Amino acid sequence: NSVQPPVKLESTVSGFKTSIEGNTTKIQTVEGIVNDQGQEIALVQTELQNING
Amino acid sequence: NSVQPPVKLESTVSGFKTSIEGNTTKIQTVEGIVNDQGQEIALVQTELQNING
Repeated sequence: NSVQPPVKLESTVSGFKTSIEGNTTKIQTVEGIVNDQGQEIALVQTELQNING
Repeated sequence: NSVQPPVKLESTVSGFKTSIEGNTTKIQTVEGIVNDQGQEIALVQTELQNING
């Protein structure tokens, strides 16, 4: 087919990409919050080992 | 015509969608558990500070 159309995939591919990049940004926000919560848990376990200690 | 979707893509699009909505539900369950674990860590830090203090 000419160019890159006979194409009905822009809304589905931009939707999947916005939801995959949205899920990757939510995963980076959650990996951020889970590395922060992992540092906060490690500070809360270091505090809880200082508190338990 | 060019209206209803391409050659074959319901299993791949429902597969990607069930895996993207599944990843978004796992991310909403993990954002749920990480907002709950962030509330638990904030409760646990606030408790560790009501405690440290």
